Amino acid sequence: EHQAIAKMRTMIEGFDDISHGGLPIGRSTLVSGTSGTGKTLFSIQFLYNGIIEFDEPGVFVTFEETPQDIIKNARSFGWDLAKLVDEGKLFILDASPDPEGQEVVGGFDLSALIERINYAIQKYRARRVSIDSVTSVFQQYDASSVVRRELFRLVARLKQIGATTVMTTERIEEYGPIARYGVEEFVSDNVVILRNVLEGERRRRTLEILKLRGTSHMKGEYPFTITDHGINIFPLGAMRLTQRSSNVRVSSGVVRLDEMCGGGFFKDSIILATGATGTGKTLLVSRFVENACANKERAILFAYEESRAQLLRNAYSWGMDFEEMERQNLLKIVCAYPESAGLEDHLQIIKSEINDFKPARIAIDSLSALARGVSNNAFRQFVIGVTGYAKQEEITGLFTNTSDQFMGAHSITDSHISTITDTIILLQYVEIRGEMSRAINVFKMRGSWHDKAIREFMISDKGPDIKDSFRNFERIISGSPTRI
Amino acid sequence: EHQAIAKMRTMIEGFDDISHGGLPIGRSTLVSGTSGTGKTLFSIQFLYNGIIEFDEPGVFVTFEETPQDIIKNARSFGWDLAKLVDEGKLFILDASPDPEGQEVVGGFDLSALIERINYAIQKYRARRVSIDSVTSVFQQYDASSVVRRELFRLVARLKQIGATTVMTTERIEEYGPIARYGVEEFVSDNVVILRNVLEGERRRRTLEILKLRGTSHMKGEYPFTITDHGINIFPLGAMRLTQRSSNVRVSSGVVRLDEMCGGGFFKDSIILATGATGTGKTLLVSRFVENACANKERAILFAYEESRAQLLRNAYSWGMDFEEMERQNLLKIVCAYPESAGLEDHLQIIKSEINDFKPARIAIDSLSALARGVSNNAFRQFVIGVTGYAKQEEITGLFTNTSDQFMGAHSITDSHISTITDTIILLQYVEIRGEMSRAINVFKMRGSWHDKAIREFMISDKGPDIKDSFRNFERIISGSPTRI
Amino acid sequence: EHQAIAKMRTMIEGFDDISHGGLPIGRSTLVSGTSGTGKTLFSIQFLYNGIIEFDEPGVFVTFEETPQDIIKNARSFGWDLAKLVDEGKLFILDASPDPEGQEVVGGFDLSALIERINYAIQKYRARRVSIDSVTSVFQQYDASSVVRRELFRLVARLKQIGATTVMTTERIEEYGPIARYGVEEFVSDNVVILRNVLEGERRRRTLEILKLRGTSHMKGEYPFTITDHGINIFPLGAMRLTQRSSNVRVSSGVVRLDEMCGGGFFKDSIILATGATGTGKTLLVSRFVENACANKERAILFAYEESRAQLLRNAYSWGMDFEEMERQNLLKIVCAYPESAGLEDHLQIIKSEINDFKPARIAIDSLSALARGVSNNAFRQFVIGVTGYAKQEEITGLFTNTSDQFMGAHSITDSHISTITDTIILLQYVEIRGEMSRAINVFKMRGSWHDKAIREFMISDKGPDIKDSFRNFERIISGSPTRI
Ligand SMILES: Nc1ncnc2c1ncn2[C@@H]1O[C@H](COP(=O)(O)OP(=O)(O)OP(=O)(O)O)[C@@H](O)[C@H]1O
Ligand SMILES: Nc1ncnc2c1ncn2[C@@H]1O[C@H](COP(=O)(O)OP(=O)(O)OP(=O)(O)O)[C@@H](O)[C@H]1O
Ligand SMILES: Nc1ncnc2c1ncn2[C@@H]1O[C@H](COP(=O)(O)OP(=O)(O)OP(=O)(O)O)[C@@H](O)[C@H]1O
Ligand SMILES: Nc1ncnc2c1ncn2[C@@H]1O[C@H](COP(=O)(O)OP(=O)(O)OP(=O)(O)O)[C@@H](O)[C@H]1O
Ligand SMILES: Nc1ncnc2c1ncn2[C@@H]1O[C@H](COP(=O)(O)OP(=O)(O)OP(=O)(O)O)[C@@H](O)[C@H]1O
Ligand SMILES: Nc1ncnc2c1ncn2[C@@H]1O[C@H](COP(=O)(O)OP(=O)(O)OP(=O)(O)O)[C@@H](O)[C@H]1O
Ligand SMILES: [Mg+2]
Ligand SMILES: [Mg+2]
Ligand SMILES: [Mg+2]
Repeated sequence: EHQAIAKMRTMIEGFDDISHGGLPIGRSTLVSGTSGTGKTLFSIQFLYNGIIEFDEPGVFVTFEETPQDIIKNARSFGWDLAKLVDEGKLFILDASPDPEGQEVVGGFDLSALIERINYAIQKYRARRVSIDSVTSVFQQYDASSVVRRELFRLVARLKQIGATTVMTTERIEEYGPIARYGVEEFVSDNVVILRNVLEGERRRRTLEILKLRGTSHMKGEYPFTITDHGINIFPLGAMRLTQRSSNVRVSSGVVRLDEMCGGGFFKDSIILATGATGTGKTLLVSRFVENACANKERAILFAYEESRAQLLRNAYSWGMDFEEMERQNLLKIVCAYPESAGLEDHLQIIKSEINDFKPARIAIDSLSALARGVSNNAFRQFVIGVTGYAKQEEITGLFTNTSDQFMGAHSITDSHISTITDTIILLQYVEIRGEMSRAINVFKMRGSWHDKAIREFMISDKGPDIKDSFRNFERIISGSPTRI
Repeated sequence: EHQAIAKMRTMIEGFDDISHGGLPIGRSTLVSGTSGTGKTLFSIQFLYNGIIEFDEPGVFVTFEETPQDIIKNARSFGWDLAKLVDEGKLFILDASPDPEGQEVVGGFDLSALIERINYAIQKYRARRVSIDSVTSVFQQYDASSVVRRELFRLVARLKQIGATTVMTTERIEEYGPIARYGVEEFVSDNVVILRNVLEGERRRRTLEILKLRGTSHMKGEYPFTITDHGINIFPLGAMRLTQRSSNVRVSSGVVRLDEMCGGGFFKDSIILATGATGTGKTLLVSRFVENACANKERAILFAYEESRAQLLRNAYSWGMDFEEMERQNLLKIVCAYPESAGLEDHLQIIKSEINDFKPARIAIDSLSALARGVSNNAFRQFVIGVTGYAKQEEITGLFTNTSDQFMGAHSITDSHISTITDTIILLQYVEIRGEMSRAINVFKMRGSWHDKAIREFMISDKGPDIKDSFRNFERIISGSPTRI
Repeated sequence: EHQAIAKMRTMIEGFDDISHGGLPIGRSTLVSGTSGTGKTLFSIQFLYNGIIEFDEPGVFVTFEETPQDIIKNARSFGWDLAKLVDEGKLFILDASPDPEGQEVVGGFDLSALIERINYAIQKYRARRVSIDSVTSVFQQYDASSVVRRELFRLVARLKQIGATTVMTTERIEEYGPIARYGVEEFVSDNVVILRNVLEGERRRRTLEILKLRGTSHMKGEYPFTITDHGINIFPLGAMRLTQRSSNVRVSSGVVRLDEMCGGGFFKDSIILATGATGTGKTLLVSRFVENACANKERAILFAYEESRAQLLRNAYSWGMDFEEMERQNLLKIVCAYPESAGLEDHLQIIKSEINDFKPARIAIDSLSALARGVSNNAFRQFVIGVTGYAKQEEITGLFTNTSDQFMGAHSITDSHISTITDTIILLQYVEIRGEMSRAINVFKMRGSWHDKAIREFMISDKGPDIKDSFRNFERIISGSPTRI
């Protein structure tokens, strides 16, 4: 074969995008990580998908876990391996030791096994093979040099056999040596590292393709999750800037606002409402969500600050009934503390919720709340994620941000996101005659003309009422004006 | 001889600049790095180029990878080694063990290997030799002392034969010892370290020539990329300050602007448009791009904030049709998230795009977007990169920058680039009578006179209209003037 | 000289200052460093200078490099050891092993070597001795204890013989133990450490004299460079504050300014021009340069922001022809990116350029550019260097500094250098009636009276025109004054 490297799809969501096709065929791929990083899961999901998506039988060699457990555990993801074993599509080669035994059986079985495996490969016409914890085999009494030969032998034979393999290795340090003996790294044709980085009492899983001899792939780490559907990876850096854009308009839920936006919000756009606490972002959200229901359209409200019940109370006090919105199955409220999960998990929950409800509009109450603790870079990555998904999905999105300081705020967002959003609505307190009045302002709109006036507005039982600007004032933006 | 030490070109883009001529002839060069750093690639690219550019036969010794694979993978770069083997220009000397290994081979092989290597060198009249992973050989059961002799022997013999060799070693820590045994460094006459530094979930490939006994070379790390054309290194610190400069002018796409600049931008210049989001940099960029097509000249718009579709919707709404621009093959829009790659990659993609399209004008919408996450020094290095490349290429370039704070901004650029640019255009909001108006100002122009007025400007369907200055105001730079 | 120990001069530039006279005679000096730090170069230069300057025969003991290579490599610095070996002034003692060898020899050889070296020393009437990489000798299979005895033996015998020796050693960590076996440090009389510190992708070489039993010396690290002339050290802390001072005046190239400076700049003085980008520092520099040529005097313009071409285009646009300046051989322009090298290198390049051109005036356009990345302490050290050299050299110098923030800048320099400079010229933007006007100001002059006005000035084709002060304004320094 005088062509480039050929890959085999793993069908593990996200992996084939990072690996630019999947694992290189006929070659072994090393997948190491610390305890509980999801090595086993990867190898199994690798075989399963093979069987279910291309009817390519698979051989699974286990050195520690028992075949019963490997099947028992797989049920966690709704995997019935037991069935595939019967259908002879999957064969679990039990290589685990027994409660009793002897010693001085070094490369003895390393050679016998290279046969026992060759046997099952031929017997079931296997295309995919995964060896779980080869590390544990020579974890009997060997040195780095002895380990390099045994691995090289194994890999080499499997390569002759032409099987595409995935080899599991354990590590002890999240950023230290790639594998226990710091030898596997160089012996494998392909290296995949699964990390379960701590950092601030939170855990964050990331997968990285260190190398793939002969082809290209995406570099660095990528967050992923382990759910009821296995390993889910998000190639946030793979998302293309090819979002669809239209001139269609939609309402904000506030007529006067719609006018200021020169005809309303664009369907294909991301809106940001910024302001100190109390300015009324949460109000605009409510009103934006209600407007989608008034037009019998589905909308989701991801609230990260108020409870399900409180949102109702406050919404009802502003008129708009959220009760009905839910019954009519037009509005879906989520609610969860940012601390209840990492950004990766949240991002996913947001996605799935969107898939199981086909929203036309979406509102995330307080992006700034999700920014708690997390690093600015980990956050921006989350914003680009949710932002983009919504964009390429034709879903109009309204996001809320509470600035750290009321009055005087010199920047729209503290996290610096205003450069990622299409429309910016700015709410601000204005001290006038010993009183705290409000003001609304369409800071920017990429497609429309929008009003440039800073209009004061009040809040009542009816909702928001946008009045006039403070034409006779100076230093308004500062918060503490000066009448001329 | 009675002179310094002659070098041999590797023709590896960039390397010969870093090494002040290439590898020292008749000596061996140690190239080490962690797994997946590009050791092999370097060693092969060294032979291949030797063959293809000077018809200098090469011997490739391999201790782990199979000859078939080595040829297989090289295809990844449109490398046909199998052909060169036939033509007897390249000889792959298989030194790898067999699936049925045997004990103690740390002496027979050394002299036997050299016999073979020597044999092959003589047989094909080899000029270049590269041994891949000498590390693996004594990775049988040896100590630093035993390792030091064997290497010394190997290097010495190769020296006698007069072979200019490339030796590959593996590491385990990106900044720990230079090679496995902490001995190889001192035995080699030349040392090259390939690094694949993590840092923030991203990976950065660098190359450093630690030492070359007998001559000079650039010091420090240098970023490089592995592409379909192999290793590509950018000696960003080797670019000379000898850019060509002329008095030729060019339009901005805005006539009034051109007036304020004393007759338009200089062809040989770098312009920077700074301002808060919404001020209209993205507009000035469009008007800049269009003006290049209206004069039937090719221009590239590297957009890192808006999608391809959006840029078109907003552009049409400002008049100017981007659609036609593309068909006429005068305008090329790229678009991509800054998170989709590291600066090094981006820099390259910008370059290649420039070479395959011979642009006259280039505009990067938001350098400030590419500065996300990345360190300031890494960023400045990128800026100097794209900036100088444009200057020496006679390409007029317009760059965008969004200041983190609207109104009050005390510095032009948060990243501090304004000292690297020729002409600066500043956009800023001005609160006037409860309204958000804009202002445009030619902050500086190195060769021209340019207007000193801070003119207010509106934005319409037609585009940008630069009106008059606020002669009757004070503290305008601040964003909240004081009418007088 | 009040020092209890007789020293021998190395003639290595800067070392004898650091060592307070050179290497103690009849004693051994350990010189250790990581790979590629300059150990061999140091030891060779030590013998070479010994032969060329004092006709002191030298014996060079090599354990790894070959006598041919040592001679071949020395040609890099234009030294012909081969010639010296013939004349019988230099003897290279080959102690390296052969590419056939065995096992066991690092002991009696220690006695065989001792007797060998004593032969050479007696035969050539040697006075200087340098043993390159003694480390590698017991790098056969020894423990810390065995090493200490062997070294002590060697050292001891060398002392009896009366030879002044230089012993080279290798280290693995830049700041870890002094030498491999952590035993050499205490056995030697003097210890010198050569470092090659990374830090931010750049490499900085430093030399330190840790100890000298019996005398004093300069403490700490000192930056040095390896050039075509070998090791070059800069004892930046050895520079005495005894610069010559005169009342002689010189023009700035701008008559009005000269008036402001009470009759022009002082010949013996360092001037600082600070202001935001666009203020015109680059202009004043040009005019400062041109004026030295108009009076048939040589001047160097070190530019770190503009290309050689651009400087010319802009200079011509301001009248003054730089073309002629060069031809007449009165003006020399350099140009180079600050990223093209570390401060140490830059400093040295500036010095050499000054020696090979005997300038009367010098102008570094933008020190603030050389401050990119580098640490403030490393920067100040650079400024004190260039500044001091200039002073003791009767060379007038004009340095430029761009402030990170236009208007509002509360400090003259962000780097805090203004305390090192004699005369400070401040340029700044003044918002007046919706327009950006410039203001020039002589902030301070140590020996003169100077004008205290903050005059506004305009820039034309003719150049800088200094007009009058804004007497009817308040808050001028603020950038946006108030008309009273
Ligand atoms: N349905 C599920 N939903 C979410 N997480 C799950 C589910 N099932 C298992 N997990 C998680 O996945 C992990 C299982 O790891 P796995 O057995 O795949 O291999 P490993 O941790 O890489 O290696 P080892 O064999 O040492 O455990 C556990 O840490 C567990 O918390
Ligand atoms: N019935 C009501 N009548 C008049 N004003 C109301 C009423 N309910 C709430 N408000 C006003 O609205 C404000 C609360 O606004 P809101 O729930 O919209 O969110 P927010 O200001 O964006 O964010 P946060 O959760 O930080 O308060 C209060 O400060 C109050 O002045
Ligand atoms: N066409 C290509 N485009 C981009 N990257 C590629 C391409 N081909 C290979 N690569 C990358 O180059 C690397 C190959 O490294 P290489 O085989 O040259 O040596 P190494 O990693 O230094 O040592 P080892 O022999 O242990 O792998 C892989 O990490 C892979 O991602
Ligand atoms: N049809 C239009 N009519 C009037 N104004 C418009 C129109 N389209 C866009 N605008 C205005 O232009 C602004 C957006 O400007 P632009 O796309 O040029 O880039 P920018 O401000 O430099 O960067 P950013 O991407 O952060 O907005 C909006 O704030 C809006 O007021
Ligand atoms: N003409 C020259 N100009 C600038 N640098 C040079 C020149 N010649 C050699 N060098 C540099 O000097 C260094 C030589 O180091 P040297 O041979 O003196 O000893 P070492 O590095 O301390 O020890 P080792 O014997 O392990 O190499 C190299 O790192 C090389 O880059
Ligand atoms: N022919 C000219 N006529 C009028 N003004 C000019 C002319 N040439 C240049 N200028 C002005 O001088 C400014 C550039 O100044 P200059 O080159 O002196 O250095 P600088 O401001 O100190 O530093 P920087 O390199 O950051 O610009 C421009 O902003 C412009 O207003
Ligand atoms: Mg809220
Ligand atoms: Mg934009
Ligand atoms: Mg300048």
